[PDB]
Amino acid sequence: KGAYDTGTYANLFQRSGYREDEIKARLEQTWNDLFYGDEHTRIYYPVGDDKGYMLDTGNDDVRSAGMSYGMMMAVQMDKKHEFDRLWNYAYTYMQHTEGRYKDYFAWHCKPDGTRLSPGPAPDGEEFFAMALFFASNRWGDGPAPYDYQAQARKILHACLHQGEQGEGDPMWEPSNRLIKFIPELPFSDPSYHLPHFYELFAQYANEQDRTFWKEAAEASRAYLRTACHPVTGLSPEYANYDGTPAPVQLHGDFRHFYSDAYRVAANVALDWEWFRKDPWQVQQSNRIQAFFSDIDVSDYRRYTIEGEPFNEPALHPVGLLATNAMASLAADGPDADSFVKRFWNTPLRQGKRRYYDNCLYFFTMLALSGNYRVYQQ
Repeated sequence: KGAYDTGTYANLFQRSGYREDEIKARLEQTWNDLFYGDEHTRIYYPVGDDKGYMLDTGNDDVRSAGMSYGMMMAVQMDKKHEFDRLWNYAYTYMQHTEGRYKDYFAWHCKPDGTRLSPGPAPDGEEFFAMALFFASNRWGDGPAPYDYQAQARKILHACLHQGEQGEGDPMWEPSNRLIKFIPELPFSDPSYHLPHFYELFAQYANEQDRTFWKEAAEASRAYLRTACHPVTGLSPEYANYDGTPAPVQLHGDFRHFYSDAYRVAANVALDWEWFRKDPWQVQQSNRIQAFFSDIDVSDYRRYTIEGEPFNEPALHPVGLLATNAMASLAADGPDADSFVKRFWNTPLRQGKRRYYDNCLYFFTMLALSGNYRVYQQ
């Protein structure tokens, strides 16, 4: 049975031999460096009395995915103040109050809150909704905008019914129950697929949508089986609804294993840890760890999903090690302990490109200490 049914979370740091005190301190020190660390390490920045943002340091903006990432880290760590500062910023500056994107969030803005593009990212919305459901269960609803449950339900309403409310489109294709790359375009991004979160949406969302979310969870597990390479285990950044890599886009070639697709291995690992529903998840985890066992973090590259390496180095190599180590939740092969130990001796990234590395790093630190949990009731 999964951790959702048993209430028991795998502490793989402790299984690998590390002491419970070493682990709780490492995790408290990983939070302290990210939220209150120095200029070269921190990614969280407080604003006024009641707002804060997660800075994408590489791109010098604030992204709906980062905000929603920060809000999940905060509710997992029982840090309501940082959560509420992040949620106020997202609510205040990013959420649309009218138009084709009503109740969606602008995917990026300037740190002062100036929208740079109204284009939303389903990535962000599904994470805002899961963190807000968790905040409600851990802390309980206050006045708007901190009526966490109603905020979560209103986002997931828009995600399924935007088309009916006017000239907009939903973030799930109703025919196949699959999340889209953006509302307007007929393909997907495998790293956006979170069957584990849809399971909990099927419990906590508006009653009329709960049957849909259950089918979406079932549908996303099937999808990831068609999207992930059967030999190497690598997925493309953008894929078609049939799981083949999506055509080259005007903004770039997303058919290869890069930044976006790293989150897949971690997404698969946590669904297995929570729900134990698809045994394929174990072999998928075994495959990606098997693929990367012989490769140094500093030698990580772009790869075709066929394992063909490019000359180009990975932009976020600590992010990729983090997601490979997270796959140890599902993997039971000969490389699982190596990745847990490797991860433990990897510090936080510093510098200009540290944002994505350090987010993925932290979710792995949570999950490998047994601290990425479902908060119920």
